[PDB]
Amino acid sequence: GLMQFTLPVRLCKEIELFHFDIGPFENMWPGIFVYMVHRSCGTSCFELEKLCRFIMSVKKNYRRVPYHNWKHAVTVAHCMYAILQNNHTLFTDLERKGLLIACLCHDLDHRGFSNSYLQKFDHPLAALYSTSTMEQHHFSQTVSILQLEGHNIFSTLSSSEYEQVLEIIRKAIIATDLALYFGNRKQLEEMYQTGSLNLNNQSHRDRVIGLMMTACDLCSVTKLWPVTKLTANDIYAEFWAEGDEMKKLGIQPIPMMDRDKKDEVPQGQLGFYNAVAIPCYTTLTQILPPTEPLLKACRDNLSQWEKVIRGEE
Ligand SMILES: O=C(N[C@@H]1CCN(c2ccccn2)C1)c1nc(C2CC2)ccc1Nc1cncnc1
Ligand SMILES: [Mg+2]
Ligand SMILES: [Zn+2]
Repeated sequence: GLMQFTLPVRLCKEIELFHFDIGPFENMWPGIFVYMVHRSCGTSCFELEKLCRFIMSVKKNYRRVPYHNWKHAVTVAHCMYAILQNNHTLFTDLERKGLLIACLCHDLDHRGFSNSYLQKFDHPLAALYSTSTMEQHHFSQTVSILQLEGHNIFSTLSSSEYEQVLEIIRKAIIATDLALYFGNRKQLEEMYQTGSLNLNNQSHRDRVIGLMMTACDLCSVTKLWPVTKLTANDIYAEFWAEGDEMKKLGIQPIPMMDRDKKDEVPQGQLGFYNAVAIPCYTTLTQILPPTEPLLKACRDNLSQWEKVIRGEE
């Protein structure tokens, strides 16, 4: 109860900003995450003995892959923290609780491969879940860690409060399947443009929480350029691994995943910002106007990729 986590001044101040980078020191991330649960939720939401043991089980079930790692888990949890703070009153007490856990858990036990490479490889997880293959695996993995003796952070919730929170988490986690982002955003654009959009409509919140999860999941494009540029290296380390695996199944992989086609990266970043990132954050600022900074940073990084092509860095 009477324990606070207190970060250093620079972190204390930088963490409130959308663009915050959680730094290269693995052994502070668990504390940065608690810091965010207490400031976002209450020093009450969870018992610190339970939360810590949940965090270190979650850390342990991420894998040492180039991008879909523990670092990303917590990066994506901080973007949700930033969204939750600058929209204090739009979100229920349960939703703040669920969504930060959601974010921390959203890529649990990823192996560095797309839902696509699972199906072409005929991995068992592709027989168990026909679509959002990894994302259903990640939710399953979260339900599993919550059920370890001593790990149920949600134990001090009514039967009903409990079922709501695992259902927020479930949908949140499914929504980080980029294949369900496209339809979800078209609907939300249409719903705020035609004015029908209703945040008391539970099914409409669902869509809005889904957008946030794509926004938080993609939040690596919203960072300062050096951060975004060095994160891009890690993201293509996985994509190119996957490409090599595709090639060993005797399948020419898409250019995104072909390490021969490095030359095509800047133009591939271009389409990705235009086709996915700008629309994501555009729609998200339209619906939660204090999220504007993510659109402005994303815009800025687009311009930085425009400069790489023009042959100026
Ligand atoms: O970059 C992404 N996609 C584009 C799509 C065409 N493309 C090409 C195409 C040809 C050659 C080279 N690249 C690359 C991208 N994709 C995803 C999921 C969709 C899997 C998540 C993040 C991404 N970006 C990113 C992440 N973290 C920091 N910075 C950026
Ligand atoms: Mg994922
Ligand atoms: Zn992710």
